[PDB]
Amino acid sequence: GWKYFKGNFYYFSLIPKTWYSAEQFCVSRNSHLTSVTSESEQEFLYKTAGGLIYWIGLTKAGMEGDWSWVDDTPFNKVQSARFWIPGEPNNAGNNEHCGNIKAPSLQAWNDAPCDKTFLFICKRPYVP
Ligand SMILES: OC[C@H]1O[C@H](O[C@@H]2[C@H](O)[C@@H](O)O[C@H](CO)[C@H]2O)[C@@H](O)[C@@H](O)[C@@H]1O
Ligand SMILES: [Ca+2]
Repeated sequence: GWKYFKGNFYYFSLIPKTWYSAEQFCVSRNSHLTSVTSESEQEFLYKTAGGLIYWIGLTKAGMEGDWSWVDDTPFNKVQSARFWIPGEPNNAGNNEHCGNIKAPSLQAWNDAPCDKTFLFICKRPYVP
């Protein structure tokens, strides 16, 4: 059930999990919760999500609470600014340290508590 886009396969889960249990599922399938590195990938993801909320690979790193990608893609604060929902990340309840795709818009991301359960998206490279 993996979908193909620009050199990567993506798995849109049918069962919801916490952010970390989701990541562990992806890891068990030789993948990671997805990074987002272009407008075209953001568009593929939010369009495919079809208005449902999915965990993606966004999570905090370092003392300073900087956002990062679990697949180790360097996080580009400048180039990613256009991808959050207006007002996010807002760090609500001082307890939102993971990120999901929420709005079907280029401005799609929300920060949410890592222990909330949502559907999730794994990303696996194709290696010819
Ligand atoms: O408004 C953005 C905000 O939405 C969600 O927070 C909840 C809502 O704002 C609303 O239902 O009020 C709730 C109680 O105060 C609040 O929890 C979250 O998805 C949050 O991450 C987001 O920033
Ligand atoms: Ca939030």
